Amino acid sequence: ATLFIADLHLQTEEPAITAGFLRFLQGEARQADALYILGDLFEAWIGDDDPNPLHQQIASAIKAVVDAGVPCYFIHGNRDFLVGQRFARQSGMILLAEEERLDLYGREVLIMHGDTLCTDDQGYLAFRAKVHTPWIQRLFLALPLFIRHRIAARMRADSKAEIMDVNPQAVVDAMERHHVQWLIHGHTHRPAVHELQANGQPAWRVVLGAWHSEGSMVKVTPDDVELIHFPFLEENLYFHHH
Ligand SMILES: CN(c1ccccc1C(=O)N1CCc2cc(S(=O)(=O)N3CCN(c4cc(C(F)(F)F)cc(Cl)n4)CC3)ccc21)S(C)(=O)=O
Ligand SMILES: [Mn+2]
Ligand SMILES: [Mn+2]
Repeated sequence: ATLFIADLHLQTEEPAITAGFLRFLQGEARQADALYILGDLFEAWIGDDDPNPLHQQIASAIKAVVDAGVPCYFIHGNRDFLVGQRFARQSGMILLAEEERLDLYGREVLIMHGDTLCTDDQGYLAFRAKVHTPWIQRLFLALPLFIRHRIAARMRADSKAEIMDVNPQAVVDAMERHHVQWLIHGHTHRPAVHELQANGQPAWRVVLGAWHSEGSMVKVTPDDVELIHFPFLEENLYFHHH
């Protein structure tokens, strides 16, 4: 089976999500043919030179899955678009493009974070265009770490002071551009399986969940497609009247 996750939004103030992700990497992921992380692995990223210990702890844990023989792949989210090749090397992950077409047991599947499908959020798309401009990334990454941390903290506060869903036509256009009947994405935090029509045939759009209270993954096998919700930790059973 091939596994997909997204929207973990890891951060040091949420240690329970980190613990659930480490348990996932130590168990379930080790049996996978491959693991794909479709963006928003981290709540924020200001560059690969950041000494945040959470970054090394996560890199080591992913690298152990890779060393155990499970290739791991990453598509950027809107939160963590600055993840680069230094972190790819540290973690053993392979960085992928904004859109990729995969062969999953004979089934053609498009994968992306999903924010580029949210063409009705013009203000998000304006932000995205700015922070994906190469000279703007190069300028930001040149700034001292402590300045970058101050900028990011301020920008997060400003944003906090509701993620828009995908545009249906943008979904059809992406699935027809790639001539696929299957699409897996995250970003909208609305886990679902949607049936639509693309390329003159039934088509499906599978959406991952955010890791709020529990984890979410999509498991693709040669036989089926599974959207799975599971607890972060091993909830031990323990023991009413008639
Ligand atoms: C869907 N969302 C959004 C909706 C509408 C608009 C935006 C978002 C969104 O995605 N936002 C907004 C807040 C924010 C902070 C981070 S960050 O903290 O990781 N970090 C990244 C690197 N970064 C700079 C800064 C600059 C410069 F200074 F030049 F401006 C350039 C460069 Cl190249 N990177 C500093 C901030 C990442 C993403 C987001 S929402 C609700 O927020 O989830
Ligand atoms: Mn997200
Ligand atoms: Mn997102």
